[PDB]
Amino acid sequence: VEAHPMKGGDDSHSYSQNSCYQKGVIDAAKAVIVEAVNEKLDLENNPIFDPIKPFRIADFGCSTGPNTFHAMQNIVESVETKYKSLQKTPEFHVFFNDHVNNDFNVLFRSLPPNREFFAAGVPGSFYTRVFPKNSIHFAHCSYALHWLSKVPKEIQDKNSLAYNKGRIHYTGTEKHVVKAYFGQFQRDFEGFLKARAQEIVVGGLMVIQIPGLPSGEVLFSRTGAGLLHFLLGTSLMELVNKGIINEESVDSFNLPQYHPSVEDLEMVIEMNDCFTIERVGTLPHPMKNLPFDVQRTSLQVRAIMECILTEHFGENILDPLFEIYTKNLQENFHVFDKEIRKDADLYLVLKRKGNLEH
Amino acid sequence: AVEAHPMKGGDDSHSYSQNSCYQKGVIDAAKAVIVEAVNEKLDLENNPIFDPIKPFRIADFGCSTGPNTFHAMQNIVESVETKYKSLQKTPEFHVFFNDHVNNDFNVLFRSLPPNREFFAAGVPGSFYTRVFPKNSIHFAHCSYALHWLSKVPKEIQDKNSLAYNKGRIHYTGTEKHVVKAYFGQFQRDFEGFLKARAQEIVVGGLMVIQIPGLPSGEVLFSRTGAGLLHFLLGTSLMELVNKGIINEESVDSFNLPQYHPSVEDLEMVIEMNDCFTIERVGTLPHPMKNLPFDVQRTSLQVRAIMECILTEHFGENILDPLFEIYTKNLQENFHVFDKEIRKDADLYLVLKRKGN
Ligand SMILES: C[C@@H]1[C@H]2[C@H](O[C@@H]3O[C@H](CO)[C@@H](O)[C@H](O)[C@H]3O)OC=C(C(=O)O)[C@H]2C[C@@H]1O
Ligand SMILES: Nc1ncnc2c1ncn2[C@@H]1O[C@H](CSCC[C@H](N)C(=O)O)[C@@H](O)[C@H]1O
Ligand SMILES: Nc1ncnc2c1ncn2[C@@H]1O[C@H](CSCC[C@H](N)C(=O)O)[C@@H](O)[C@H]1O
Repeated sequence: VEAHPMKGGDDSHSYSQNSCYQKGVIDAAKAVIVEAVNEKLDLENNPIFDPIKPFRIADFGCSTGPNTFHAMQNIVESVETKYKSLQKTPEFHVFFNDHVNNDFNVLFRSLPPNREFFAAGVPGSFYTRVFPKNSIHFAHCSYALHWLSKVPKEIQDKNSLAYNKGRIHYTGTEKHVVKAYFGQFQRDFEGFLKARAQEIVVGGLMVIQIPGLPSGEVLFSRTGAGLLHFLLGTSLMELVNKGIINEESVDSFNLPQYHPSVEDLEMVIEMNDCFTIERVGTLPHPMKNLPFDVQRTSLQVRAIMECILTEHFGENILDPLFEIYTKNLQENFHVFDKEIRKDADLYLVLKRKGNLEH
Repeated sequence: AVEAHPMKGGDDSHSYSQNSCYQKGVIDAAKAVIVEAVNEKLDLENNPIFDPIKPFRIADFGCSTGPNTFHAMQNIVESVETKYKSLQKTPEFHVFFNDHVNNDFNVLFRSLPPNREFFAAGVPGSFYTRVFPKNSIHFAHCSYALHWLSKVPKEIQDKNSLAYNKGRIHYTGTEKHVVKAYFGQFQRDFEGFLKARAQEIVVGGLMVIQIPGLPSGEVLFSRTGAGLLHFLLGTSLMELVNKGIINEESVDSFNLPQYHPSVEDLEMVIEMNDCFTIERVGTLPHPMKNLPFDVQRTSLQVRAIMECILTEHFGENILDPLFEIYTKNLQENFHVFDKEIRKDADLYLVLKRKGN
């Protein structure tokens, strides 16, 4: 399965309380949800959405909260509002999906007590089927689909054209490595869409928010995620040159992520042919005109990468890794604060096609 | 509201998952009941309510952490699947695992069988409340959970009442005021459970219940294994009082929120609720009936069940001294458990949700 969930407690080092960026994405996304419900959720006279049956909502890659709760409440409230305009009130059933090793204990223990929906947790890779056919009316996936199901094996192979020596991700400049990652993304995202097309009802909506490439931009390294990753690699190599880890440990380490362009996403979706694209765009993120926060960014990265870094390098690498990291962020403060593209959060609104619609 | 006392989490040698073999035997014995219930009472053929275009939805109420809940759910899926095949249908299955919010769903999820043929979801919440949309469950299951009350009866906590449960932590059956208080709480809780389930289960849907109870013809709960295990847990606590390790008031004020009903107790609540018919009822033949009493495993079984509620009231420093004494007392009562106790205390029900 090759699963890497986020740091799962409720304390200072947990995802719950180092996921403020991904929350701003949700906050700006509320408008996206509301507009998609009002313009594209066809409730009226439509037995697919018969309010005598429950309205079922699923979050794919929900993590441990609070972001997933804000997102789900946004959807429940927008949908409940439209039904109200039709003098109906269905029950809501909300499903929280993540990897089997996600901390569902923490999630369940922090469910809003005030909630007006029934809740369930659904353990399993969203690159597989996790629901019966035709059961989901509204699907949501925010900041999860850039995670691949695995590192492309050819970049781990010393003898491959695509061997990713001396780096932990891609920048856009090495043709063979980028091709390997993009190839893996095509397969994973197609598997996601295939599973969702079976699970989502005809006319059902799916909203996706994903770290991507800003339009026109060809170099992932000129995004914020891209430079952060590049510096993580250079920070690891400094631990190498000090002798604290060997060079093989870094050569063999790679991030299982791809950050697609809008054109990349559109290609896979159109080929899959089960969803219509109702809208694509970018999310203006709320913290955009604040100054770059060197310290807090270094913490957000650690809370994301801790497990995968530990599992490969061991616990004892973290504290000295990220003190080097923070240092490299500071030397690059200008770039992060005034040069890098702020607009790399992409969103898509999809609608599941009818069975007689090609 | 909710006073939740889940079983010991994790998957190590002290966990519920490694110390719940007796509860597994109950499910193993009930497999025959499920098969017969499906074959004779689940009206699949040409019934729009069980339209295999939709999934067949199964819920386990009080599932804990595995593996017992997986065995029960596999048994239900296999029997229902078999019957559908005889009608040349092949529905998908959606299996819901319900327990308290503080249950260890992490352990449960991480130990789900890889080769299952059902979609799975965990549902956190007290089963004395609604936890599913109305009219959505086709088959409900509940094994060794419904003897857990929503709370201790207030009467037995009241120093002014003859029901005040001084120097004891449960009932043996000789104290009529205490027994009446627990039975009262049980009618209220079990009624609330049936009410919520009637809203959730489809017309003709089944509910299968296994519960520790009062054996046929028996009046004294202390004549069951559970009853004697509780009696001796009380006396072990009073030994800690005597040794100055806990004060007497802490035992006086502590009580187990449990009631172990007779069949007649169960029938009375079900008849008054009036939403289910009793299709089958009886006592299970437990597969461990003829094995020798195991002192160490039984002590560990009880700790796995009780550690949370004991810790909340007495503090964790009490646990090891308490179960050192408990183990000694189980050993002193070896022959009673081995040969004298009634072992026919596993009751079952097959209920079917009524029309109108
Ligand atoms: C000590 C009892 C335990 C019970 O013990 C069993 O109770 C049955 C019924 O009396 C006996 O036959 C058997 O010997 C004994 O192991 O096993 C399962 C319980 C639970 O799941 O909460 C608890 C309930 C009660 O706390
Ligand atoms: N294949 C997969 N199946 C299920 N969850 C996955 C997954 N790949 C990544 N994830 C999950 O996606 C989450 C990304 S963190 C994002 C969490 C949340 N949606 C938010 O907006 O803040 C993690 O919890 C991770 O475990
Ligand atoms: N009100 C309630 N709501 C949900 N679960 C409850 C409950 N009261 C007790 N339980 C759960 O019921 C379980 C009883 S132990 C039985 C576990 C499992 N059915 C088996 O056969 O082994 C515990 O996990 C306990 O937490």
